Amino acid sequence: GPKLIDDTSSEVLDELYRVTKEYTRNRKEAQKIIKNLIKMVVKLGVLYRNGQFNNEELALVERFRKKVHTLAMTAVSFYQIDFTFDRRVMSNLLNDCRELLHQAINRHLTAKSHARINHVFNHFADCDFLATLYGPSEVYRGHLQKICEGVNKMLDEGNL
Ligand SMILES: CCCCCCCC/C=C\CCCCCCCC(=O)O[C@H](COC(=O)CCCCCCCCCCCCCCC)COP(=O)(O)OCCN
Repeated sequence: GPKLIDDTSSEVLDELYRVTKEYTRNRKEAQKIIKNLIKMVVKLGVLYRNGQFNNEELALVERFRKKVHTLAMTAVSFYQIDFTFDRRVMSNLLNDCRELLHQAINRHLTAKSHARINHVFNHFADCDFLATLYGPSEVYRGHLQKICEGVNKMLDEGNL
């Protein structure tokens, strides 16, 4: 079949894995978080690109795409412009995405997918994780720079 996640996305996902592993010091858990994120992105993409959503689900998915776009733009801007980062804004955007994803797949998928969604967002939407990622530490700042470079390319190309 075709490759469903491109190289730029894979680099972003790897950097998200690296900050998650730095934050938790649990390589297995960090791998599980990132694999669950990938699995849900792939499932959502298969249903979306092959026209499997009904009208209500499609409204939810388009809302999800708009929220993700806002999240991506905000994440990049909070990295670029000093003294603008707000962990509550990021956490709230992420939890909006979580809820819309739960709703979009509620008819197609089961509790296992809801658990994958919650496992991912419980980590990434955590306010202390976000404040550490955007904080003064050199390791986090270097990874965040790579994340934002990749996200900016995805935004520019139209994939976020
Ligand atoms: C602060 C750290 C938090 C980040 C981690 C949690 C955030 C996860 C939330 C959202 C990320 C998932 C977004 C995928 C949305 C998929 C919906 C749908 O399948 O989109 C379709 C597929 O399009 C895509 O490009 C897929 C989207 C990218 C997939 C790979 C993304 C990996 C995750 C990157 C990081 C997420 C953003 C981070 C923002 C801080 C639309 O297709 P099209 O534009 O019509 O044409 C074909 C595209 N070449």
